[PDB]
Amino acid sequence: GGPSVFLFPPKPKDTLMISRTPEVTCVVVDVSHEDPEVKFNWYVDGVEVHNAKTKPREEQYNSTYRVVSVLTVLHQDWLNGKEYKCKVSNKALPAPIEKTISKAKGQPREPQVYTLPPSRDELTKNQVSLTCLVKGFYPSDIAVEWESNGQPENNYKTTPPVLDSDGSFFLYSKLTVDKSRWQQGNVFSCSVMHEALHNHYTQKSLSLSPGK
Amino acid sequence: GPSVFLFPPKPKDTLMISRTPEVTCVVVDVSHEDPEVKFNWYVDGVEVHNAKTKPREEQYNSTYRVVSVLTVLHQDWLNGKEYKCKVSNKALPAPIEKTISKAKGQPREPQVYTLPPSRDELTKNQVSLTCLVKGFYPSDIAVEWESNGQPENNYKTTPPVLDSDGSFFLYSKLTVDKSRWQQGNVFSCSVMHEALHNHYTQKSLSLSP
Ligand SMILES: *[C@@H]1O[C@H](CO)[C@@H](O[C@@H]2O[C@H](CO)[C@@H](O[C@H]3O[C@H](CO[C@H]4O[C@H](CO)[C@@H](O)[C@H](O)[C@@H]4O[C@@H]4O[C@H](CO)[C@@H](O[C@@H]5O[C@H](CO)[C@H](O)[C@H](O)[C@H]5O)[C@H](O)[C@H]4NC(C)=O)[C@@H](O)[C@H](O[C@H]4O[C@H](CO)[C@@H](O)[C@H](O)[C@@H]4O[C@@H]4O[C@H](CO)[C@@H](O)[C@H](O)[C@H]4NC(C)=O)[C@@H]3O)[C@H](O)[C@H]2NC(C)=O)[C@H](O)[C@H]1NC(C)=O
Ligand SMILES: *[C@@H]1O[C@H](CO)[C@@H](O[C@@H]2O[C@H](CO)[C@@H](O[C@H]3O[C@H](CO[C@H]4O[C@H](CO)[C@@H](O)[C@H](O)[C@@H]4O[C@@H]4O[C@H](CO)[C@@H](O[C@@H]5O[C@H](CO)[C@H](O)[C@H](O)[C@H]5O)[C@H](O)[C@H]4NC(C)=O)[C@@H](O)[C@H](O[C@H]4O[C@H](CO)[C@@H](O)[C@H](O)[C@@H]4O[C@@H]4O[C@H](CO)[C@@H](O)[C@H](O)[C@H]4NC(C)=O)[C@@H]3O)[C@H](O)[C@H]2NC(C)=O)[C@H](O)[C@H]1NC(C)=O
Repeated sequence: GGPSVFLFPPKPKDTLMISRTPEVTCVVVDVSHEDPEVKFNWYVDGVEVHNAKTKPREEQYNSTYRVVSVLTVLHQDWLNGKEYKCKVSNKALPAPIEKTISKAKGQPREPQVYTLPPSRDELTKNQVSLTCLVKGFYPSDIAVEWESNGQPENNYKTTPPVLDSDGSFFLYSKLTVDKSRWQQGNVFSCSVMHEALHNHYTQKSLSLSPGK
Repeated sequence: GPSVFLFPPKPKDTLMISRTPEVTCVVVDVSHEDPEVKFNWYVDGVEVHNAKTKPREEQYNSTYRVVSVLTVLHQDWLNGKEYKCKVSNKALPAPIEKTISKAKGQPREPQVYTLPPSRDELTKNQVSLTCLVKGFYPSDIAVEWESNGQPENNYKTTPPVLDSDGSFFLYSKLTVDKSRWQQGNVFSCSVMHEALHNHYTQKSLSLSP
């Protein structure tokens, strides 16, 4: 029966930018009225820390309690693969639940970023597919965005990372634009940001340039 | 009850008359003290049991992993029919529920575009051939690559993503020693989907000057 705990890593973007603030979030659900008290203990690489901001108990519609705890994580700590452990106690369980999260273990590998123009058979349609291929990155955490003329193209989709045959990861992003917008010869760019990239950021762009 | 799981057939099994599509009922966390599990199967309500309840198996922890399997008609599954697996275990409360069927809605036909590696990838000893498959519904799909009617092995295919029109897409990526691409060898993306004339289309890709 009883309470369950879930531990959530930061957003890859948060991790990779000095500006942003990465957080690790430990959430408890199914906390009865009979024993509503929950204690959190946090550990970084096995050693307790006490800077974690813990929200007041929010009652839920199944009459079950739910309490969140948020540890602010130093960027470089995450990127050096520090281990974050949430330890949850409730007088409703034999032993206090433990969860541990980190960046995945391995050597980082740098993203290769290629753009692919739409297929020839695709010109016949009203909308076109602009492809962004990102291969050979590790670990899998990553963000992918499209823009044109300094402004975000918000009509794209990105697949999850996929475990390649050589242990690394690949993925694809597909921006769909009104075919006319490609005709005009616009410039479209696929911004990618990952730990193994210089400045944690690269961008490549694409357009139609026939003749040579 | 201990966790119970229903599973569809694979896209491919369901798309060729020759194959044998099966629905699966994996029952986890069955314990030594009370195991003698019943399974019963119903399609669109009705009693059937042409199902073969696989002989048991244990696992890593103190737990058994047990399974049943039922063979299925290609049309029945393509026609939406629900498949339910009631799983009688008198260790805990009552019968168990799990329905599954195919996703509902007008099957849409996949568009298939082969893309070639970018110039930039050409300064490497292996290249990437891209196969875009978009606009398809439902997401049950199967993708393969080949050359000279012999099958290419070094490719991986991404899962399908909900595109913004409620259709799906995916990409499949074939990896070849850049020497082969030079030759001009033809490479084939083969997509199998219910909304396809004959459940199969194939697009070709080669070095065009
Ligand atoms: C009573 O009512 C309440 C609520 O109404 C019920 O609570 C629910 O209980 C469920 C358990 O039965 C919970 O389980 C699922 O939860 C997670 C997914 O939770 C996230 O996503 C859902 C939407 O899908 C959201 O609703 C949640 O709020 C969670 O959202 C994320 O929250 C994070 C922190 O808030 C967000 O982080 C942000 O990002 C910032 C970046 O810096 C910053 O860090 C902050 O973190 C924050 O800003 C994050 O972005 C949110 N994401 C989204 C998309 O919104 C799900 O993972 C669980 O699945 C796991 O566990 C099951 C087992 O139960 C596994 O089968 C499953 O596959 C997976 O576990 C896998 O296996 C192992 C070990 O288990 C792991 O090591 C693997 O990694 C793991 N993953 C795999 C295999 O893929 C689970 O299904 C549900 O969250 C609860 N809801 C709420 C609101 O809390 C309660 O159950 C009810 N009880 C009853 C009896 O009725
Ligand atoms: C002791 O150790 C053992 C061994 O480790 C533990 O066993 C584990 O038991 C778990 C029960 O808790 C199992 O559940 C998890 O996994 C299922 C998915 O199952 C597949 O996934 C993994 C691969 O990652 C495999 O290990 C499994 O075996 C399953 O493999 C697929 O199953 C089929 C087998 O028949 C294959 O297809 C068949 O193939 C045939 C030919 O080969 C033929 O073609 C057939 O036609 C075809 O069917 C298929 O190919 C297999 N392989 C792959 C790679 O796919 C997962 O669904 C569970 O999570 C879901 O449900 C939980 C509820 O507990 C939710 O929390 C969670 O969110 C999640 O989704 C939600 O579930 C609800 C239902 O509750 C749905 O209605 C919702 O829609 C859904 N949400 C959303 C948003 O969609 C769960 O994660 C697990 O399989 C076992 N693990 C292992 C390693 O074996 C055991 O736990 C241990 N015991 C104890 C006490 O600790």
